[PDB]
Amino acid sequence: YDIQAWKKQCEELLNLIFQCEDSEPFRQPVDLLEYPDYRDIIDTPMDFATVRETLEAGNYESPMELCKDVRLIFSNSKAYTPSKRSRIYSMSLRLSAFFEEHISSVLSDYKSALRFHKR
Ligand SMILES: O=C(O)c1scc2c1OCCO2
Repeated sequence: YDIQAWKKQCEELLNLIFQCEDSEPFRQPVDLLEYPDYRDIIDTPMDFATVRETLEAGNYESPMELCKDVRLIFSNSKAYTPSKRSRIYSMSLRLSAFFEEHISSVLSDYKSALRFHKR
């Protein structure tokens, strides 16, 4: 029932993601010199360093907000990919499964703790 526990749990999950080779294309903002049409397809770029910095700045109020930004990294990869068999998109799918598998309990514990607070 710790309402604040999600933050360190998300920090640790981000550390695991950064160690994962599958996160390499997503660690920093997509290089617009390497992909000049990126902003023609993608309205809101997102990457893991931006997620970590937002968390560390105290700019997420809940793990659901962090989850929305991480999911945006994956949906941007899906929208930008020229193929569902592309290398970078395939890395995003594996990383998304890993993230969803690990974020589930963080969200559940947070929601449980908030419900206990409001009881
Ligand atoms: O070049 C590709 O196949 C892909 S698939 C997703 C991407 C990307 O390149 C830039 C980052 O997002």
